[PDB]
Amino acid sequence: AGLNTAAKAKGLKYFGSATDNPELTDSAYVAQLSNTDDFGQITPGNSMKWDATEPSQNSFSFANGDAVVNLANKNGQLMRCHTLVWHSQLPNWVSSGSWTNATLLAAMKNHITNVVTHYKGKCYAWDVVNEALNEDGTFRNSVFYQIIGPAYIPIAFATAAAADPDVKLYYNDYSIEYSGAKATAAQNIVKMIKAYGAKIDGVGLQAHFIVGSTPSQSDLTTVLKGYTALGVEVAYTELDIRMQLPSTAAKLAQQSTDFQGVAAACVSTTGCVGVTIWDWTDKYSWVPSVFQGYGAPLPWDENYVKKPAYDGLMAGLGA
Ligand SMILES: *[C@@H]1O[C@H](CO)[C@@H](O[C@@H]2O[C@H](CO)[C@@H](O[C@@H]3O[C@H](CO[C@H]4O[C@H](CO)[C@@H](O)[C@H](O)[C@@H]4O)[C@@H](O)[C@H](O[C@H]4O[C@H](CO[C@H]5O[C@H](CO)[C@@H](O)[C@H](O)[C@@H]5O)[C@@H](O)[C@H](O)[C@@H]4O[C@H]4O[C@H](CO)[C@@H](O)[C@H](O)[C@@H]4O)[C@@H]3O)[C@H](O)[C@H]2NC(C)=O)[C@H](O)[C@H]1NC(C)=O
Repeated sequence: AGLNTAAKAKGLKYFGSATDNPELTDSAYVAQLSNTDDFGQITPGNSMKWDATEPSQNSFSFANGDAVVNLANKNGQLMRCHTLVWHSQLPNWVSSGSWTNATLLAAMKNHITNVVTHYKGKCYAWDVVNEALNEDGTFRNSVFYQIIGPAYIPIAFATAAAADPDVKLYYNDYSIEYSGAKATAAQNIVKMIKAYGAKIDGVGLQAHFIVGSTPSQSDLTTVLKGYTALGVEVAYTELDIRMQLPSTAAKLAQQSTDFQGVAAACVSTTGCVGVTIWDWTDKYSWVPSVFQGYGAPLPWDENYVKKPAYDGLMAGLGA
């Protein structure tokens, strides 16, 4: 019994967790990350991003990404590979370049081909393009969008497909999990990629939610079905539910209800293949350093002890 065994019993492919290389030297941490009752899938939190894999142009660095793949491979866990094209965690040579459409397109395609070719056969899915939308659903004015225009999105997908025809190609974003301008625009990215004749298999819903402000199970399910109706699969890719500190029994209970609704929405949607939490212990959560006054976002606490959210997840997975 555990999150992943429970998820597979309801026809999900996995329940999984992100991690990061610095944490792999923590033996108690790695023992629980390697617990396949709870985790059947791993995402590298940083070591397959552009700054990590191509720190100088045409100079590729795969050791840290390969370390996470090797752990998943030893444990029998699926990989989600993350992420090819993103405005954040670009190396200096991308962000500082004097580019034409032609020279940035060649550099983007070369990044994708090299990284996807290296990981061919290793990934369940790639987050091909990450966070291409503004909160109003217009295109984020990244260097890719400014220099190439909207075509950079389907071109990224087509370039990934050519290098690895089998991996599921996902568009990944946050604040697309509930009805609004951004979710509508994420549907429209699915439609645009297919209009270009390029392949998109999945929508990745980050699910960085807030305790007591989490969308209802019903609102989440409506949005999941809105994507699956377009002939793609879906997954919750980076689930965490950040609480206004300090922690209280009431906030931990609300967090449990919030997590339970996310898992239950996925279980209720044919085509929702799985849930990945953005790491699993509060000790290593990205949240407190980014969201002032927020924290304690995960189903285990900073001592690797289960919080009520672990039970809420198990209930939402119908265990
Ligand atoms: C850098 O270099 C690259 C590589 O050379 C350049 O790539 C080109 O980029 C073009 C877009 O900038 C892209 O055009 C698109 O092609 C796809 C696929 O079209 C083919 O297949 C379809 C379907 O079978 C067929 O109908 C076509 O005839 C083609 O055979 C189209 O889906 C796209 O269509 C959308 O956009 C056009 C153009 O929209 C702009 O201009 C209009 C009118 O002036 C304006 O109203 C609009 O707001 C835009 O400013 C529309 O006319 C279409 O109706 C489509 O619009 C829908 O979809 C958009 C999203 O894609 C929505 O934003 C829009 O509201 C609406 O819902 C489009 O024609 C080329 O395929 C691509 N070429 C290659 C070789 O990859 C790149 O431009 C260049 N960048 C720069 C900055 O120079």
